[PDB]
Amino acid sequence: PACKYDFATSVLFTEAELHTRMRGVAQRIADDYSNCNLKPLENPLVIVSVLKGSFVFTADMVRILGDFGVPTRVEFLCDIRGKHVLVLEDILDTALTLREVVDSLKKSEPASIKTLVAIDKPGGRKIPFTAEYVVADVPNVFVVGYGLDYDQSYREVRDVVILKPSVYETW
Amino acid sequence: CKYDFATSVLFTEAELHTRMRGVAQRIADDYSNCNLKPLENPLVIVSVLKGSFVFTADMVRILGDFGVPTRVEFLRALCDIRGKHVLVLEDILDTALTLREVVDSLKKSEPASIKTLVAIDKPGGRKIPFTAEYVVADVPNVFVVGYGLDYDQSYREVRDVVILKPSVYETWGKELERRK
Ligand SMILES: Nc1nc2c(ncn2[C@H]2C[C@@H](COCCP(=O)(O)O)N(C(=O)CCP(=O)(O)O)C2)c(=O)[nH]1
Ligand SMILES: Nc1nc2c(ncn2[C@H]2C[C@@H](COCCP(=O)(O)O)N(C(=O)CCP(=O)(O)O)C2)c(=O)[nH]1
Ligand SMILES: [Mg+2]
Ligand SMILES: [Mg+2]
Repeated sequence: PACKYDFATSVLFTEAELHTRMRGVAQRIADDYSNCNLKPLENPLVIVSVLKGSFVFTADMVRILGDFGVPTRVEFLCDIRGKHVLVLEDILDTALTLREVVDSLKKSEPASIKTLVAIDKPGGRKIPFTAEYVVADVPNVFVVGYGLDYDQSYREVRDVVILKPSVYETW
Repeated sequence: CKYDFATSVLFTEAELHTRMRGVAQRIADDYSNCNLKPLENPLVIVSVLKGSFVFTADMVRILGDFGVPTRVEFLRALCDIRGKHVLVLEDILDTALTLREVVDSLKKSEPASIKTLVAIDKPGGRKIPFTAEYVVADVPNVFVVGYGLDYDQSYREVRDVVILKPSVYETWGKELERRK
């Protein structure tokens, strides 16, 4: 047993560890955008949330950004010309999605574009791509939780965990 | 009040979560004979309205603590739900025009059962009769932001549900006019 979850071989990042890492990222974002005079209504940071599972990351991250004085408005994948855009994704793997999203948003002429991902899987790149902000790295191993799914289940798990091979083989 | 844009805090984050844990226990009890399990038979969460991502993110994790596994779908600005149990989530229920349509549409697919859970219910806003099975907070006719709820797309990130200062929206409203 040892692992808290009967469906996981091991826990990689707890909810608390993820929030701690996300607070470190939020401090950097607060400093990086301090010369942008972000304000609710007049000038929020535009959060563009990409991929269905990212709703969890996105919910926690905007709240933490608020704790740090970075006000936001959210879009899920418009009116962004001259606004700062921060694309959120719960997992960066091949980078094919984020490359397409970033390139498409540039056509709307935002004042700036950066990306922030909860889980970077550098081993999966099919094109070169570096996110400006990375909460945590994961090696080659199939993880679920914190919004990340296996066949639509286990997104609600509060930690990022390694899915036990027996689960997806059988399924 | 620590928010300069708010008249006062109405529901703290902790109060919302406490109330959501009470609701979660009822849901775990209500569905306990449905044999919910991941993959095989999760509860299907249908999340409606853009601001509902915050409520939905917290609620599925809390339902997980209570042994209710889920999968999620979004309807903002459907799938294999026939024979499945469906719980529709919405951060605010007001006129009920949206939820009435979503539920009736979903019923055309003949789920095993369908219920609604809402974070904020404003009973005084109804334009048609509607009662959610599960209600985190019943709110009177005051204008609130936070916990997913916006004013012109801002303030969703506020961790509490707070009463917006009238000056904020009459000043912003006026400004939005100088632009049109
Ligand atoms: N759950 C999980 N998926 C993994 C893992 N390693 C790779 N994948 C792939 C599966 C596929 C679909 O994933 C949507 C998950 P959601 O965002 O809805 O939570 N991915 C992308 O599409 C990334 C966007 P990319 O950079 O590749 O374009 C990631 C892992 O360990 N765990
Ligand atoms: N922010 C805020 N909105 C309030 C309040 N009282 C009423 N409303 C309305 C405004 C309008 C659009 O709000 C989407 C917010 P989001 O879901 O994206 O978070 N509503 C609906 O459309 C409900 C769906 P209905 O039941 O009417 O069909 C709720 C309040 O106090 N505060
Ligand atoms: Mg997905
Ligand atoms: Mg909305």
